[PDB]
Amino acid sequence: GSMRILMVGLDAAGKTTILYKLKLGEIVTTIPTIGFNVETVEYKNISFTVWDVGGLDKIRPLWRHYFQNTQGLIFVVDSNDRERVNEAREELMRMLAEDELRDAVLLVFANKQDLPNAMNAAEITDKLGLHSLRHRNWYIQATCATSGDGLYEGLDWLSNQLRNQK
Ligand SMILES: Nc1nc2c(ncn2[C@@H]2O[C@H](COP(=O)(O)OP(=O)(O)OP(=O)(O)O)[C@@H](O)[C@H]2O)c(=O)[nH]1
Ligand SMILES: [Mg+2]
Repeated sequence: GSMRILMVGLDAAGKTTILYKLKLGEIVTTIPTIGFNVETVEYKNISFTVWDVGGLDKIRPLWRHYFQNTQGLIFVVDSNDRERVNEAREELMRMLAEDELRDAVLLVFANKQDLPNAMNAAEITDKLGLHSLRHRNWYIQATCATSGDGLYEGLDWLSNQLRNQK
């Protein structure tokens, strides 16, 4: 068995970029993902099956098909997209309301930190209302997917949540 991780977030957030940076160590050219991409990533001797599911609004209903048995959620946010940060919050809270996910741990990637007007992790925390969450293991990590910055730190937390020993 591997650890089942669902990676979701609005379209353009950087999910597919993150998946292939994590898996392949390269920055891949993408198009908006119509279905899903999937790879198993090994980190510190723990294997994570990461489901990168398309975030275009039209296909957001399909996220629910991936909730079952999910152990960890990676919610990717475009930290430069102030106009849509409340929409990101709404989608996150709609997902967190699901009983199926009540035990899932939540890693938020505050992505695109390379952009000069990016909101930082503290700001994104406020905008997503993370501090109000109850009975939820959660962590927010500032990242730049293209440079790799912050990714392994996110994985450190996620691996620690899901593993029970060295
Ligand atoms: N500046 C900047 N751009 C990024 C970063 N991460 C991803 N991108 C760019 O953002 C755009 C969208 O990235 P994707 O990975 O396709 O986004 P997605 O979340 O998979 O989008 P959907 O497939 O629609 O769900 C691409 O042009 C990426 O190169 C980042 O850290 N900084
Ligand atoms: Mg994609």
